[PDB]
Amino acid sequence: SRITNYPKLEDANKAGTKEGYKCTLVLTEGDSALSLAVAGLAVVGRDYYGCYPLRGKMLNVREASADQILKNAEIQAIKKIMGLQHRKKYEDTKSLRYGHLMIMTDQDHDGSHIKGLIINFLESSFPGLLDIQGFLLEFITPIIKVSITKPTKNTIAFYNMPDYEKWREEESHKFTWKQKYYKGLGTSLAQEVREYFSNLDRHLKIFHSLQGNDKDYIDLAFSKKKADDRKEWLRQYEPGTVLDPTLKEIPISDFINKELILFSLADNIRSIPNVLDGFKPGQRKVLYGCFKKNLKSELKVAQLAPYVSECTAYHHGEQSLAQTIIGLAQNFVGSNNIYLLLPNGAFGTRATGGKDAAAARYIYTELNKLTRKIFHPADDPLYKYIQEDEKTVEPEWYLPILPMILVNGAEGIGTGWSTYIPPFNPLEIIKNIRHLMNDEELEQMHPWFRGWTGTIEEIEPLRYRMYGRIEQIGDNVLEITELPARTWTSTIKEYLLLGLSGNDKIKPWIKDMEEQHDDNIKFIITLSPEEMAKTRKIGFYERFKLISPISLMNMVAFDPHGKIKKYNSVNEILSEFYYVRLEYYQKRKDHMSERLQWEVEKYSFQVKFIKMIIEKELTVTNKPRNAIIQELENLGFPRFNKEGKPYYGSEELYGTYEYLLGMRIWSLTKERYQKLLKQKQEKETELENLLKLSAKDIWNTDLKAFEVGYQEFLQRDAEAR
DNA sequence: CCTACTGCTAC
DNA sequence: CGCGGTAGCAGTAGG
Ligand SMILES: [Zn+2]
Ligand SMILES: [Zn+2]
Ligand SMILES: [Zn+2]
Ligand SMILES: [Zn+2]
Ligand SMILES: [Zn+2]
Ligand SMILES: [Zn+2]
Ligand SMILES: [Zn+2]
Ligand SMILES: [Zn+2]
Repeated sequence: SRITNYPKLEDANKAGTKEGYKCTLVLTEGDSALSLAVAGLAVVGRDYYGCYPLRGKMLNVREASADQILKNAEIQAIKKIMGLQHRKKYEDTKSLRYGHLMIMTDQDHDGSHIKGLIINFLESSFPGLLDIQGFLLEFITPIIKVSITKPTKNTIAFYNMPDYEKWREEESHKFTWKQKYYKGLGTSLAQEVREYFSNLDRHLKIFHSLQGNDKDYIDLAFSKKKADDRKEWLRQYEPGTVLDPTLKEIPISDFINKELILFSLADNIRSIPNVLDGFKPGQRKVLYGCFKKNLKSELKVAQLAPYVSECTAYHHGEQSLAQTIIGLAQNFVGSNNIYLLLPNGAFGTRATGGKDAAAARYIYTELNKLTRKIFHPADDPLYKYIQEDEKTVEPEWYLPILPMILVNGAEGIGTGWSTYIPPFNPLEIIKNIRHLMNDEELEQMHPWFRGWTGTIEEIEPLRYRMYGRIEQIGDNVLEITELPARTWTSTIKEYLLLGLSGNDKIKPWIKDMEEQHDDNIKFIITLSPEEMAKTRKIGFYERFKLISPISLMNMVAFDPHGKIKKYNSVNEILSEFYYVRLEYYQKRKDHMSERLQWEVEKYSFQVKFIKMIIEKELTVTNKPRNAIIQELENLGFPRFNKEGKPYYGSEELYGTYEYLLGMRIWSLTKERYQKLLKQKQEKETELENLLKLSAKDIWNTDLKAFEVGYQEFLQRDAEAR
């Protein structure tokens, strides 16, 4: 008997047949994975192998209504292809279309989450299913394919971050090599795939049947009731703890604690921002790229996203990066207090919360002139730029002149941990910064939204109410001129439209409604004298959904040391930022002076070089460079490397005399020599002025420069709305 | 009273 | 030119 319902299904020839227990079903992650699976069929035969693609992250069958599960075509597709049912407890795979189930995921963190979801799905749906030894299978592929180029040619395959990281630190320096990041399951070429299958028993591992504490760890990972537990489960995790590679048998208990947990950690990392710059890895990459390129002139989002992705080693779909770019630009009421990128297009409106934005290919963006005032360029050389893909990418964090996290706030959903942080008035933030500066007591801050005209009151510490505005403009006629921030027009629109035409369960309570929105909100509502009184008893704000709460009881973020932390007060966040920022201001000056001193040396020896040649004391014309090099050292000339660091001792380590002989012949002309002297003089002056400033003098300098730019920003923003 | 939903980066 | 599904957490409003 054959299946019909599912076309993409490459059903094994002997599936469901007397050899069902022998057949294996390969569940792929995506069609990129599927392509590989069907390509492997040409090697292992269709008789005992079949494959079916999983569309997306799988449904979590825990805490799901039988209706939701039944509605999920994906889950139903598997039950039908495997010939699976609930009743009783599985004893043998004899009653099934297939006798084995193999999981083919990218082998990335999200791929691990897919596996866990499948496992969770099998363990939950089908009692005794995972009891059967050798039922669940896992196909694995390499994470990093290293290629040794110059020294002794051999390719290495690492199946996890740690293995490759222990090599990268303890072996890599000994070779000239290149690392390719093997994501997809859809890119791998066939020349090295036909080998994957010729010897698959090593690319094949088997999940050990359920043992003690296996079911408990699954529940710990996928039980919608154990959020708090995971938090600790992540705290307990010890770096370096990782599954043995090539072992060929996996206990489920330590597949979760050694592989899946890796995803959870990465999940939080990307979903929850850092306290210092209020950025998530994605956002931080975008700005880094925008810094790398000169984004003073606009380019379309569909082009920026791939660009940023390429130069920051972004390992995830570009689509996810493009949306991030959109989110960073969006300038409607209820979105960023300060948008670091300009919405040069239909970047979405307040109506649907930016969801009505145009495709990335229609819109354009660029750096807000104020962005570089916030993230000062002089700080760039200070940060620690993450090493990834044998190549430097974005920093661990940026250090804004003011807590940006407080300016814009943040929201995210990871594993075990969650976050919310509302926006705050930058003017208040700078005020408290001046207070921290002046050894003064901080003033308490309340949530603030750019261009918003509603009112906010504090109920309890960490709790606020947010009111819109409803006014009676006529007998039986009300007018809504403002909604609670983050309350989109379409939400109230549908609600009003509901009361106007009534509903199956609720009787109509609205006589008429209109929309007259301009650069503001304007709902003109008409009520019968009967409803007017009824609304007075319920409250006009309460019955029109013009009241929304704001909770500061879940302000979570990574601290300066990369450790996830929950903040109990707004000032605590600002305080932790301040001291880290102050430290980097002194650190900024110390770096600038060092750099400036080097430049001065560079300029001075360049002048001496030209000067001597003009006297005719030194001659470069002819004379083997070997002989010229000796002359220079013997005259006291120091070598310079690409960074700009001098060497007086006698390669990047030592430097070269390229800063002299590398100059254009132009530099010998008097007009160039004069320009050179002016430059040297300007650098000496820069060094003198710098040494006359304290870390706070410099910080205060940036702050006032920001205040001036911020004022213009507020104008341009109010102008464009 | 439990449910369902919203938000957001990723699949 | 566009639509849809899923994870994960905290809290709020709906049936
Ligand atoms: Zn994938
Ligand atoms: Zn992937
Ligand atoms: Zn191999
Ligand atoms: Zn065993
Ligand atoms: Zn990631
Ligand atoms: Zn990487
Ligand atoms: Zn610290
Ligand atoms: Zn969609």
